Amino acid sequence: VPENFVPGLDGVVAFTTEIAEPDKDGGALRYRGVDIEDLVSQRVTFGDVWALLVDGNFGSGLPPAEPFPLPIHSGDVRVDVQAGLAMLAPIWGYAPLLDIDDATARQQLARASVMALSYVAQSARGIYQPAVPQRIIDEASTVTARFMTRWQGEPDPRHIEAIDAYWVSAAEHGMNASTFTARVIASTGADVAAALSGAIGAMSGPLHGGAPARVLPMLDEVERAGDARSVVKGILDRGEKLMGFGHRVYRAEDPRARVLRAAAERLGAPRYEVAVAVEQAALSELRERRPDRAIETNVEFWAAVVLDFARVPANMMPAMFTCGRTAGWCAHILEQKRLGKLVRPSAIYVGPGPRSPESVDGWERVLT
Amino acid sequence: VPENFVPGLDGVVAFTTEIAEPDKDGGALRYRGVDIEDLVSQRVTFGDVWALLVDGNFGSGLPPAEPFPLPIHSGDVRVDVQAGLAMLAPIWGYAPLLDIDDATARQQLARASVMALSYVAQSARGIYQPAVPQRIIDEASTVTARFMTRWQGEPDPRHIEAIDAYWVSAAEHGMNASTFTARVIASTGADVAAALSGAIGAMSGPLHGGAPARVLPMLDEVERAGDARSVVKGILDRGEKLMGFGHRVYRAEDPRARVLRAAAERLGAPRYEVAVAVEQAALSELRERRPDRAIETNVEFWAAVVLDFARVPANMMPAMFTCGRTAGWCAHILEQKRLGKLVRPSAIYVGPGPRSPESVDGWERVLTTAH
Repeated sequence: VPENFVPGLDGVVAFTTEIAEPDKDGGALRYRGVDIEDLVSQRVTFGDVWALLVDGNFGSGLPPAEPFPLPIHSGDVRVDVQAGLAMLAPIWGYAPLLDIDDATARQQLARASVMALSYVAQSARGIYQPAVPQRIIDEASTVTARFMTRWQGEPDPRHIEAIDAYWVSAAEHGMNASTFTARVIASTGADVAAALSGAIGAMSGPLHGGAPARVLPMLDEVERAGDARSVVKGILDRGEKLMGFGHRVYRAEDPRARVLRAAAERLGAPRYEVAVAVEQAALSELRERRPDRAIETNVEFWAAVVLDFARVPANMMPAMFTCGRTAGWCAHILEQKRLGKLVRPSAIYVGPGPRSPESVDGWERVLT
Repeated sequence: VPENFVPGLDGVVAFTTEIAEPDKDGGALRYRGVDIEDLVSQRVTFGDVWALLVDGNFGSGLPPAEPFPLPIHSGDVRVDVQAGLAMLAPIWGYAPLLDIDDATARQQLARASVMALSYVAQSARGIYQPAVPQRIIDEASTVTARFMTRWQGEPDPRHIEAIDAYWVSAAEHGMNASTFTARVIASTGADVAAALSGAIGAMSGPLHGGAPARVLPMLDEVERAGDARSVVKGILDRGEKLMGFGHRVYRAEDPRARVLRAAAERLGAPRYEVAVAVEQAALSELRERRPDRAIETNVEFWAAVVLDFARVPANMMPAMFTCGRTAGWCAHILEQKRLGKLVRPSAIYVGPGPRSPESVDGWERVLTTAH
């Protein structure tokens, strides 16, 4: 037993990556050395950012999704895509990562990744309404535009811009619980379909983080009252928790939160005026009751505003975060494939010592 | 900014566990301090050993499976159960692990674990054959007996004992890759359905280990030829590698392999004599060619013989190992829930430095909109 053993691999370095660098001490996020704020400002679509993270160079984009309607209908969009991806291996003949070269692995990843987006659009649209015809979908020119058309039918072009802004900013942010899970499964040599399915499972956790905040009810109280300061004061005074704000992640303002806020004003989001007022009031009050800590806006606050601007429901937002994070997942799965090392930590036994089966409680309730 | 880095968390202590002790130096395996070789010797069914690992005591064994026919037919038995388990949460209303007490999580794990057995039995039986009536299944007593009845229709009692031997010996063997995957997903607060589904995905990997070895073609040849030593010699000479024999896992013979060989002989498996003959020939020839290495019989070798004796096909064997490991997964998922600590390591960036998009190879091929 190591003294002062810290569980959870907290701070332990497991991997070395060339994919992306969250420079928290410098307040910037770079994909293969390219700042995400440059990518969004020059309007690089999510399809190409997927290539940059996975391949390392601008080039072979994310292929158009192929006609394959969703076979899973559970009412939970996370469950539908997680179970749907796992079933792609037998039908598409996905060999284990141990038996394929890097070129095949990438194409399998690109095929399954864009198929995951198609599932989420179908699940969001629901089964109580006919699907969008393929001829209509083919009129779209980008992967993000295809997702909006498959889901909404006649999407607003501004909403398509907002989804690209969100998906690029959420594509890859270092070692997560989900990204770690994807690499652990891939380290076992399993096919890419199972690795992506497991990553979605870890993504569904409340403690994983990065999921858009439940701030829409808060943005309605300010809409009714018309005074952001009083609503923020009330929640704190009444003993409730203020949502979308907390301790800083970067050294300062999160770059993703900055670009998402800039995306809201640039696209004329109706909630933008209220959202800024809530943000100013929430920070003035929170920094006043504890002026010694550093308190900055959570990226999840502006993620909720931008997704809501694109008609994304509250129960669909976690799927949207999963859709963008497929870029980081596939890149890390491919990098883990080249590493060729299995992840196998160790545990230290602190349980009971040797004992006969009869000495254990409840032995008389066992037969044979 | 690295050091003499050893990637892969090799030997790094991540958790402390009270569940089971893989005593590799001592050459024994113990569930909650109870030797597996004592559990099998007294014929404790898989349901009670599931209770021992999760609970810590032999009370409140594994409940009977409820009628719920498999909705997933993909052609891969692993895929059917991995996708089927994940679909259980919306219909059964499983809340996330963060929002339930320990008593509920134990019940949800037991309900889903026995359902995973039901899926594997149904998927193995196949869609080209009417399902076994529930009243026929109800005539069984143990959980293992129900699994064989739901699959085979009229199972042989010896085959049922062969599975209780295998499932107990493969229920828990420490912090393997799949158990680690289950604990990581559970630490995020996700519901037990997703944690079990993720564990099966990591199980499917060829490098996870424990998947029963493909020794059946080799055991077929020795039966035809009758010269076990020659067949072993022939396989090595022409560049192939023998199946089920490699580097040692423990200091010496694996007790899991020992009890499986003992079970194969106790139940009169038709392949036992041919398997012992091959094992003796394999060890003799392998240790002569590499005297400086410790070669031991893999547990996968005798696992394949025992599963084959119980009429388990080759492509069903990886699913059978998944069925047994649900005991260890559920115990570790429950232990992780009480720990209440997210698992998140870190990484060191060694990639390219800051650069503009125009300086990236292939920028000329990115189409961008601009109003």
